[PDB]
Amino acid sequence: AASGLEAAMKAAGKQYFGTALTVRNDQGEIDIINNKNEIGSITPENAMKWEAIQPNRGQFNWGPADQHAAAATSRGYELRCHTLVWHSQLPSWVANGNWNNQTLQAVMRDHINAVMGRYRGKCTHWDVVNEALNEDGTYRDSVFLRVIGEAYIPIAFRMALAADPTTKLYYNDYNLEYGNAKTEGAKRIARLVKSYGLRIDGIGLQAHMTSESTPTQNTPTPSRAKLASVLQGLADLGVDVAYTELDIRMNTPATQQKLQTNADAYARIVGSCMDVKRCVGITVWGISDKYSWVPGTFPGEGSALLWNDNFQKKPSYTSTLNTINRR
Ligand SMILES: *[C@@H]1O[C@H](CO)[C@@H](O[C@@H]2O[C@H](CO)[C@@H](O[C@@H]3O[C@H](CO)[C@@H](O)[C@H](O)[C@@H]3O)[C@H](O)[C@H]2NC(C)=O)[C@H](O)[C@H]1NC(C)=O
Repeated sequence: AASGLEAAMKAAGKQYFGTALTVRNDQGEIDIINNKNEIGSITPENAMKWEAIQPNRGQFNWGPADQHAAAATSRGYELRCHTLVWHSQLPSWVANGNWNNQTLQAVMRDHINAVMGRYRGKCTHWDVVNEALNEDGTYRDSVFLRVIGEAYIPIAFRMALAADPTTKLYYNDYNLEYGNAKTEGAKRIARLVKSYGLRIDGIGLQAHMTSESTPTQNTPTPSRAKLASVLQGLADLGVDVAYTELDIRMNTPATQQKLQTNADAYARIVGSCMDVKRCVGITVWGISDKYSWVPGTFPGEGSALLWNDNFQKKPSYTSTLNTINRR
C-alpha cells in the first residue's frame, strides 16, 4: 500500500490529495508538503481572494498570489485557485460601491479577466463563486445579489469561461454534505448555469465538519453511505465533485478518545469520496493544527487537521491513509 496521501489517491485512481497553504517562515508544513508522495495539490489560503488580489480599484497586488502559485508550479503540483466571486472580505470599494447592474458587471469582468488571465495554465481549478447560499438554501444577500440578482452566478461563470476555458470551473460551498435545503440550493445553482448553456465543471464541498456536537455544528460527520449518496446526487447533474477544505473539529482539548472518534469521522468522509467515481480528490484546509482557522474563529473548538501542533501525524492521518488504500 502507498505510504503518503497523494500516492494513495493516485494508486486508487483519484486525481490528487491537496492542502491549503500559507507561505510563512515556519517550515513545518512546507517540509511535509515537499514529499511528492504526500501532497499533489495546493490551495492558496488567502493570497487569491478579491481583497488580496485587487485591494484598490485598478491596482492589482500580484506578489502573494505569485508566491503561492509558484509553491505549486515549482513542485509540479496542481493548484486550486480560490476564489473569484465571494461575499466575504470584499474590498470596501466593491462592497460599499454605488453600483448599477452594468457597472458592477464591468468590475466583475475586469477582476476575473486579470486574475484568471495571469494564472492561466497554472490554475487546475477555480472556485468561481463561493458561498452563495444561506443555510436554508436561499441566496445569500451580498452586493452581487442586490445589484445583479440571481443572474450574477451564471454571469460569473460566463466571464470565467471566457477568461480561462482550460481550468475547471467550480461552485464552492460549506454545509452541503447533509443532503438538505442547502444541498438543493447548490443543485439549483448548477441547473441555472447549465440552463444558460454555460459550463460548470464541478461542485466543491468544503467539508468543514465536526466529529462530535459543537456549539456551531450539532450534527457530526454523517455515515459513509449518506455522504456517498449526497456526492453522487451532485455528480448526477454532470459535474465532478471534490472535498475542497476538509477539516473535522471537536471541542478542545483533545483526548485519546476524541482523537480516535475524530479518526473514525475522517474514515467516513474520505471513504465517501472513494465510493463516488466523479469525486476527483480531497483537499484538507492546512497541514497542521498550529495554523488552523478554527480556534480563533470559534474559541473552544479545534484539533481539526491531520497533523498536530508539533507536526506529528494524528490518528486521523492513519485512518485517512488506510481508507484511501482499502481494497
Ligand atoms: C442585469 O443584467 C443582466 C444582463 O446583463 C440580466 O441577466 C438576464 O437575466 C434574465 C433573468 O432575469 C436571464 O434570463 C434567463 O435565461 C435563461 C436561459 O437563457 C432561462 O432559463 C431563464 O428562464 C431566463 O429567461 C437572461 O439570460 C439574463 N441575460 C444575460 C445576458 O445573461 C439581469 O436580469 C439584470 N439584473 C437585474 C436585477 O435587472
